[PDB]
Amino acid sequence: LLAYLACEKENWGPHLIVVPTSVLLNWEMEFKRFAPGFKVLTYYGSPQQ
DNA sequence: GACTAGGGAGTAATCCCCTTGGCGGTTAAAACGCGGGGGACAGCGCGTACGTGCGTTTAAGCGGTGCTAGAGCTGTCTACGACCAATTGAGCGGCCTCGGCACCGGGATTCTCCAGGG
Repeated sequence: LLAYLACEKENWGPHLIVVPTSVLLNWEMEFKRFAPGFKVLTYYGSPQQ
């Protein structure tokens, strides 16, 4: 769905994926193996980083 | 005068929202440990600034005096302050905003360390 929105429409602005903690890595890998044309951010890991 | 009709209280069933405990998940603050280095402190030397003895004087205590202007108490009155309430407005009790505060980001600016040569 997001890939279709990014291809058919010129809008691929910052979207949010709210997920449980356990799948936090899996999602960023889910379209790493799959469509990699997006820039993914992972938010976790102490205040510093 | 005998019995009739209707509605809010008495009795009761419904709802249902409100919390008592325990337990798991997850982030943040607290807890612990090492390399190394800068702060604490000894050993010491000294000089010069006081610690101390003695001469030679001004000065507080001494001893007394003659009063002098400010301080305590005696009437005495009278201007004023603590005694009811009508008031009626100065101001507080409860609610509704939008704005300054909360707080984080991009950047310019600034504060600090080093391994070398200069």
